[PDB]
Amino acid sequence: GVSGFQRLQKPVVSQPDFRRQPVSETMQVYLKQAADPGRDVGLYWMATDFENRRFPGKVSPSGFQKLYRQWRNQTGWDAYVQSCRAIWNDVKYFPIPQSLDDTEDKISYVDSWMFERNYGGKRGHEGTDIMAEKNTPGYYPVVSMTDGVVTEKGWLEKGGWRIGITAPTGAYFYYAHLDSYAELEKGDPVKAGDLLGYMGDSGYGEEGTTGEFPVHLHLGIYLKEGTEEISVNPYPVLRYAENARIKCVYS
Amino acid sequence: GVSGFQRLQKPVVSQPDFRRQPVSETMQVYLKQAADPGRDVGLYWMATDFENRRFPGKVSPSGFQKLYRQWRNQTGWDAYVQSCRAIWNDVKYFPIPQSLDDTEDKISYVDSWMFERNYGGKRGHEGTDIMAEKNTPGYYPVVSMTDGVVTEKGWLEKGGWRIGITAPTGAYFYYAHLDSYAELEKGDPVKAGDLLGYMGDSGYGEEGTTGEFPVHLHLGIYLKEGTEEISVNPYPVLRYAENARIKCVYS
Repeated sequence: GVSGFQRLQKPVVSQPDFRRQPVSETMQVYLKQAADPGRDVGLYWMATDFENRRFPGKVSPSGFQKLYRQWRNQTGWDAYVQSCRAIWNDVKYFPIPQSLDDTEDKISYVDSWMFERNYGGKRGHEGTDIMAEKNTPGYYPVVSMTDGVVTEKGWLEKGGWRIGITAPTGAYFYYAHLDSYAELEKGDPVKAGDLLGYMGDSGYGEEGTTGEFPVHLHLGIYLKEGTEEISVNPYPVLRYAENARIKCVYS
Repeated sequence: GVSGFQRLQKPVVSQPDFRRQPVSETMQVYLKQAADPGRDVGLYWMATDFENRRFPGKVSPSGFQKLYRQWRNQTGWDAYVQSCRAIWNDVKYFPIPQSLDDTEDKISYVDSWMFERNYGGKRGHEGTDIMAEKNTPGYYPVVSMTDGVVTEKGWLEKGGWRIGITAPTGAYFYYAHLDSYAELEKGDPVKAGDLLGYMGDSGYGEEGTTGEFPVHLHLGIYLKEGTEEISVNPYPVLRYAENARIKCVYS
């Protein structure tokens, strides 16, 4: 095996088990009530060697405080917990609002991380695809999961109309295949829950191409390691934010 | 465009729009109450040129009976409607039971068809991946969606422990990555709702390999065209069967 101590001696963001974000259902229940979810998930990974060994203590506030007082002494802790908090601590809302009006607001999504990493041609574009129930563009709003600043805005061949928000703890949240944008420009500040645009099917052709694939929001989360932006699995943080849907009139 | 008439002049199973199974939410609601869902979805595709044109009549029993009396005259109708009924008409149950005990029975799945068809290395293995909420093998039962006969049973490198059921209308239902099998052998008859095995994470190595990917059921549906078995999208028929979960004690 490779122990938590050993893992903490090298940069953690590019380690495959960190990128995968392995979170058991026990831990998902716990995280919804945690004051500092990035810290606690980070401690959970250290204590379980990224779910390779059993969790020794109690999955509880006092169990995590005990782990914290130990692990914070480690060289490497500061960078590691900052990476965990960058993913987890800035998320206030799920990216798709719930409907205030009596209108369809259903979406569906799965953890595709292991399918995408192992012979996928999605290299650098790995994330979570949030699928529209009503397969029509320009209908589901997309809101910012976090506070932050608009870092990128425009077309990419493989992302269609995308927008990127850099959140205060340092992660880059990537929203792709939009049908249209909110009134936002690079450099503008955003608050969590603010409109970023509407879910679409844009991409895979020249600028402005639509209709080539089903309507969905592609969500990516990226952390910088050295000069490289590294994708990490958004699925568990999305599950954590599942019941935090901002209420909006769609139509 | 290509009209319904034109489409009906060539074998329909290998046509990309047939394989994709495009079914609007209006049609999904209708299909749950339809006596002959294969017929009615087939008529819907003919009348809309596979959702390329608006549906001219009323999405209702009388609208479909009217379409039936017209389209049944077409050379090609017999083979085409048999293909539609082979996918739709034999499905009595969703493949994952609901729990009678107070135990986790949640699953998640998306329409991955267009993602898999367009530069996917899953050629011939396209289907729907039904993901376990509780990511543990040997826990979720897998039951036969249809009556039929066990046609194949054993290991495949890319399917792990798989089992194949040929349903009475002629489709082959493919269940893959199982952790284990029910007491069944090739040639045995099955009834819809019968246990086939337990959802696993088997595959991607020598016979019996487990643990290389998340626990999920891979479901495929195949129709024979000439000598070839052709995969078709199971997602819409799964959605149709969503509320038809057999009740089982899991633990």
